Amino acid sequence: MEIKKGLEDVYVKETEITYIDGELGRLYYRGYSIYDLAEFSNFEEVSYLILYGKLPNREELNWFQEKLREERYLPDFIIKFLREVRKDAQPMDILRTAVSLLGIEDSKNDERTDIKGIKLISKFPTIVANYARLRKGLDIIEPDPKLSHSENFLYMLYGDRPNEIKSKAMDVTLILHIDHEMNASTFASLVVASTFSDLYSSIVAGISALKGPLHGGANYEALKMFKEIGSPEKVNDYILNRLSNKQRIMGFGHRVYKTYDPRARILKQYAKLLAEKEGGEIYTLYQIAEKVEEIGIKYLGPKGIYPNVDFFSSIVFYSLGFEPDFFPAVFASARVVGWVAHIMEYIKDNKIIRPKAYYKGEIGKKYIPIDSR
Amino acid sequence: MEIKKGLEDVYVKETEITYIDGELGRLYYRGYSIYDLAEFSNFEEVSYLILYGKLPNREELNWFQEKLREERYLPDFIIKFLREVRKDAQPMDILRTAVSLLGIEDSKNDERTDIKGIKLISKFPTIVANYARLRKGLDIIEPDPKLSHSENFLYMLYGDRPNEIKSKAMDVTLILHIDHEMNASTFASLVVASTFSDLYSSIVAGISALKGPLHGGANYEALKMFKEIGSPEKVNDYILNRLSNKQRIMGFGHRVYKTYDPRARILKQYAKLLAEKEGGEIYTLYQIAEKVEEIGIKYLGPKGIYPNVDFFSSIVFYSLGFEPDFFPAVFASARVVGWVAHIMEYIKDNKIIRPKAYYKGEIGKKYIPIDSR
Repeated sequence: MEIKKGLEDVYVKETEITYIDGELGRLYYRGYSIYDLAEFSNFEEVSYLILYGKLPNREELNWFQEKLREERYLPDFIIKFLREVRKDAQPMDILRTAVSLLGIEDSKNDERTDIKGIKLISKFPTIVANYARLRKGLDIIEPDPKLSHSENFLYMLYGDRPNEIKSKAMDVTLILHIDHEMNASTFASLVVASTFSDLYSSIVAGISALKGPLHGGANYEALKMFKEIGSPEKVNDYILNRLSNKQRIMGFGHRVYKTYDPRARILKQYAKLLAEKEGGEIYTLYQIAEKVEEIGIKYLGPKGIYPNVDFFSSIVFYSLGFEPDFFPAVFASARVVGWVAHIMEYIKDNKIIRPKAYYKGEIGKKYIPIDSR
Repeated sequence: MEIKKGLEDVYVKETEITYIDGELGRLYYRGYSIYDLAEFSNFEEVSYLILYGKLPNREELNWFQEKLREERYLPDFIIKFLREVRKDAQPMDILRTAVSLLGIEDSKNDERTDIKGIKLISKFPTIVANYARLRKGLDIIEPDPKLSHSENFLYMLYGDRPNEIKSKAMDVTLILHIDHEMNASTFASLVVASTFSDLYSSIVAGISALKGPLHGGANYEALKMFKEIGSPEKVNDYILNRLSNKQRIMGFGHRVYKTYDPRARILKQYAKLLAEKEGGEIYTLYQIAEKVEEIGIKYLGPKGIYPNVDFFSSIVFYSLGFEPDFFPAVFASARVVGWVAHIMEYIKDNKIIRPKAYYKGEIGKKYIPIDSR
């Protein structure tokens, strides 16, 4: 008799994958600290950790990143799709459709869902980079099997190998987005998966939810804010003006964290490094951002709202050569690893997710003929 | 502290759209009896009822079925998709992808979500029929704006206008599938919709869940059963053999109905009429089915399991010229009206659906170097 609309404060699964202490500002993947993973690991190793629940030994990881380079190539049909398609399409809708097409082109039904997962995960960056070039009137530049995941992403975007700070930054950035708290998109995945529909279907649902505007994170309005604050001399009137007629500060606040976002803390170092190595309009943006961070923490911090990952992730994505409407799709590249993991975890004891609805209408109405209406 | 995995017995919304009394075998759309709707209404009128919550007057319905014929045409890109695509693709995956593409080709963002809904709903049959022809090596035969929804569906399948019993049957069949009890696919829709992602996204999630094998209804294993029971002399050993080593009887039982499915009762008349008007292998199938219904009700009825809509819907779909792997997609044609309705209803007071997950793992693990592993 109590309608739990929103499912806020209902538990839909147990999990071993990701733990967040929003009180202490702590984040663990399989019980490993995101700080340590950011510092000592990489995308490939962290993905294995998260899919399989433990750090790989040298042979396991070697097998794992072998599958990951092996299947980066898109089939011709979907590549045909990419260059033939409307070029003012939303990159998310491109990603959604391409994954859907990938499902059609896949005919191996004997395949373990994790193997199917690897290959999907490995193609996201190829879809994303390929569309970005095509959109800019350049040409598909193919994945280089020799390269590691994050380097190859930037490779297929630039056409040339990225310098090592850029690919580090890319790698840590993707690591920071692989998984987080149960949400609409991870859950949309699980709903589809719990009917044992195919992996591609589930991931299409994940993307379909993630691109929703109401979805937490994937905001990137923060870059826009830094932009319209012109100088960093201008920042305090801007922000104080915003607060006085209570308007949000982009890249601040969080549904779970009541402290500085550990992902933001980690990502800040790369935002700063990239910016100061670029030196341009983009270094001045970073200067804006510190000024905003400073006064933002001052006024908002005592209410337990601080900068979050989006606050720096949008400077970084920018420095790394992506255009703002690709940001969510690069997010998706990371998060799809999380989606696959949860699906794997959820379907060991599958339960099809079918909630109830409470009918509060009338019944037994007489069917009235249309002229009498 | 209680994990509600499956969300069985959790209410995720109030609703005014559809009411099922599984105890009394009753089914209402907007408080109108499905018996009366089947008998006195049509697909177009029932769709309006369900989208808007009341029977239309002559001007409202006239407007409504105007929109419905106006937008049946698919854009060239997706038609290009259809004839270019793998022809051993699952019709559901075709439908999923096409709807996704439809989203890309749509650039009207100022559009009411119900108007967007009409046009989507009207194109499903065009996608389905077009693929069925192309798959069979025939050619796209375009929608005839002059015709009504259900007649035009069969038209685009056959290439010629269907006789009136066939289009009646089609019409009532689609009516019977527009909406039903909250489930994985309607809910997958709602999860995406509750982030205010676009309609196409939500519907892609709906299809993605509906094609899941674990999903209630959309079974159509019943046709297969009638087929392998050769004569209807053969039926009693077959079924009794099945029951003795407890195997399910296809087209029987239901999660909510503990009586004869009202939709099955209504659909039976058309299964019977179509069959006996065909007279062939397909009339003998129907004879099989009655025999199975008879002994099935005898042995299973006292446990409150009876035939359900799938029991006859698969004979009908068959008689109407569809191949068995198109059955779910014709289902989808109907149900998408329900999906649109629920989304419309859910987002008047939107709440983004983000459940919680309970972490039952460890934290604070020490990151061990890969050689030490």
